Amino acid sequence: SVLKAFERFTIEQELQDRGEEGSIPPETLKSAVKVFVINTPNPTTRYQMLNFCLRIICSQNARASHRVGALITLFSLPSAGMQNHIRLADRSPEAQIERCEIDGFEPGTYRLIPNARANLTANEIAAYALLADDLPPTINNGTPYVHADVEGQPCDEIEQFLDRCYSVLIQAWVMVCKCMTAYDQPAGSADRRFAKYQQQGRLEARYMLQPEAQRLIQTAIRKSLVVRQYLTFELQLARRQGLLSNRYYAMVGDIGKYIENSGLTAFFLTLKYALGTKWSPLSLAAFTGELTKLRSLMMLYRDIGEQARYLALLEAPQIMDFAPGGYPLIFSYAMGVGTVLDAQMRNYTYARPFLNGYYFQIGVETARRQQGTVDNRVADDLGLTPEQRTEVTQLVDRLARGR
Amino acid sequence: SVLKAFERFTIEQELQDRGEEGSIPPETLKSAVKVFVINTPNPTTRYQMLNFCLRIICSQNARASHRVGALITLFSLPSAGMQNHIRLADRSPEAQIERCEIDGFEPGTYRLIPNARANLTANEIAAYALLADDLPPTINNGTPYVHADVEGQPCDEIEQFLDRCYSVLIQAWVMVCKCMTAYDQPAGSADRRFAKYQQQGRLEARYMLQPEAQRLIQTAIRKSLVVRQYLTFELQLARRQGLLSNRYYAMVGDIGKYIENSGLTAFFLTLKYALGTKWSPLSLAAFTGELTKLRSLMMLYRDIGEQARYLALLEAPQIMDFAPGGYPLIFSYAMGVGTVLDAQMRNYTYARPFLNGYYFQIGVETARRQQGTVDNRVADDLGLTPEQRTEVTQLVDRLARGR
RNA sequence: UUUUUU
RNA sequence: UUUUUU
RNA sequence: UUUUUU
Repeated sequence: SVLKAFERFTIEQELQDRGEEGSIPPETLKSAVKVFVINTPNPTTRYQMLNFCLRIICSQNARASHRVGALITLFSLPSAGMQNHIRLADRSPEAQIERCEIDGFEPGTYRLIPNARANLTANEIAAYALLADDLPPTINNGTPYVHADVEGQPCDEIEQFLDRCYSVLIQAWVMVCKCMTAYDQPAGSADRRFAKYQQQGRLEARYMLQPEAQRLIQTAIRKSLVVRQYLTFELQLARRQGLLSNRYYAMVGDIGKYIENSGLTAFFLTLKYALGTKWSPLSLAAFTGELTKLRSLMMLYRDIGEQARYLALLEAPQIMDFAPGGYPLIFSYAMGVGTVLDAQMRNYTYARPFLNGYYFQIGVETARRQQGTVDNRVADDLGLTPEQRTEVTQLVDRLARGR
Repeated sequence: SVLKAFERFTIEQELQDRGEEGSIPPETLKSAVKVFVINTPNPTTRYQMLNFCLRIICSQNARASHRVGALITLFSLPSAGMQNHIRLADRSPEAQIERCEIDGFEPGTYRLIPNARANLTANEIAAYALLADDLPPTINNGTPYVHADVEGQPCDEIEQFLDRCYSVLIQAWVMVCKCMTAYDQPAGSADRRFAKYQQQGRLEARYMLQPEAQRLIQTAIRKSLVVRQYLTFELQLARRQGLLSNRYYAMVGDIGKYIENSGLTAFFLTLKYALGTKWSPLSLAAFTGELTKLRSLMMLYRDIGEQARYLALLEAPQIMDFAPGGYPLIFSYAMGVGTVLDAQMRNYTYARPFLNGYYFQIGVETARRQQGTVDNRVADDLGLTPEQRTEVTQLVDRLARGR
């Protein structure tokens, strides 16, 4: 009937060439961003570079673009040829890299030596050195390193530098998974994930970061889109990798696994919990108007281009389509099943005003009732007899006590 | 029988070459609209330009065309090369852009310097400067900025300008979604949507707009078709974009998602709620005379050219075809189901005089009765037994209390 | 005719 | 809109 | 996250 037309209509509303678009945007005011490169593998140079960039991260009065450049440098230090990695950042718009080359710091504290190919102004060095010591008062020692001793210690061996740099890089990395989300919340979530890598040994607690620097890195990550684009490509490259790999990319991918779906949490939780745990209510003939939306949304996520696993991290209009408000009722039902099945999900926030309490209570009661609705054509694969089905349901009822 | 002829007839009534017409209209009295361009990326110049345009927005005695030009300039400031964007506005009729070029304001408050290529009259500068301070008495501080301090503060760095300009642009943008609709209503709807972006951080509350300026922008958007055409292309371009994008177009698309279907609300709500939630009544053999109309309307919306998602925003005769009055009875039924299922829809207005109360009450009773009409050939995909169907219906009945 | 919602 | 979890 | 066993 006309229902076929309605279904094709609803899908067509969701296929307005939104998924794949490999085109540039109209040009926009860029930001002159000054970035520095270390061609030689000198470990002392890169160590001083890491310390300098971390200083600039906490530079209180620094220009935003200065923080962007310091961040991009930081994320690019581990690379052998930093020229190539610096090049990749420019592949995105909003990138106007004033790529500079410094063979190394002067024997002064943070005084710099520009190289012949890429030079700068004397006022540049003066302002950068001024920016080198602007540190938050809440931070106790001048260094963000909590141990407050290693920053003084040098390293002339590539191995020691690699360990220190990897540790600091993962320090910064772990904060990404909470970028643009629950920033005002103190570090109640990352420490578990951080401590895991710590006792994995692939992290070092002897070189760790103070919480204030952590939150400053959080702020810088949110404020600067350039670093966001860079983190995207870094992670996209990491995923495509095989088993054998270097230390750094291996760690990056390992953390990125659950870094990815930082958003869509409502969507993923809803889809999983509802459309999987289909006991009683999913067939109601009143959820169709949202099931069509859900199917279209799945098609969207498949045909975005596999980058959708980073939609929240890359603030884009697609989230507005991936919105629970589009499908309030199935959302209510899924929240109902989740608040019963998991224990941690109880700690999750579901304060969307459009939520229908009626369907929410429907979900809760279905979860606490249908526990043990065995009978399926799938169930008969095991071959159990109906007497066995009754036995199973009764056994569930025995432990149903303790509510 | 003849019924085939009737159906083809009714569709043919709806296919009079109404959908796609890439042709110009007969020429009409245009409006000399004076617009200004800033080729250099100077941030102070563009900041002063933004302040000036916002002044002219609230210019009480200004010529309508003056407000049109100020608006178009405002919407075009973020672009790198504003020449190109100014060119696009002229692609529509009713566009007679007196495109002017000003390298920057004079050291006076708002005194202007025209450039050699595009000059004007001295009386032009005099009148524009006079128009610069005409401000509504209801506005407290001279500036529309509620904080009333940043307008004095300068900015010589492109980043600061970009942040300020984006914030102001979204300030203006969010009011578009209510253009030509519920204008007399105070800002009871936009604040939720605005505050969302605010705590998204992509907006800044430190630079926000007073409600009077908001309503003046509303008025200007309604009165001037040129800005409407410009907003259309801006949004049409935004939609076709891919994942990676600049800040500004990303925000524009993100808001435009639900900016789009600003009209057809009756149609979309009706089609969704009725033709989806088909429990009892949809098959009645008395809704056919409107179901044919509905199918034809769906074909119209598909074959308009995907721009139909902006039919209300682009006041066009097609709305008169997309009229509930064409299909009063299915409208009654859908309003009936909606007033039961959603809670917010209760706040919606459905005061069309042609509404049949009988079918409305039919819809209401069907919604409150058929809740839980499980049995479908689709329902059997889950494989539940009729005993399970009775269990589900009874369980719904248990929570049916609380009406 | 247009009036919520996300 | 975004808010756990691994 | 990883923690026996053969």
